Amino acid sequence: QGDIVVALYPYDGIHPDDLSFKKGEKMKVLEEHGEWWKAKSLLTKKEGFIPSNYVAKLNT
Repeated sequence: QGDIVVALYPYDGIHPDDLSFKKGEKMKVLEEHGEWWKAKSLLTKKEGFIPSNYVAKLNT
């Protein structure tokens, strides 16, 4: 269905598919792969891979 998560910690695309997100930023996951999923930035609509320990549901 697609879950919405908010960047809890800034991420600078260090990988080829890792999507970069900045704390306070919101992201949506289009697919879950266990501990890793691919989300997209509502700001630049960019999509990449995000860890399940840097982003979460809501926050501030």
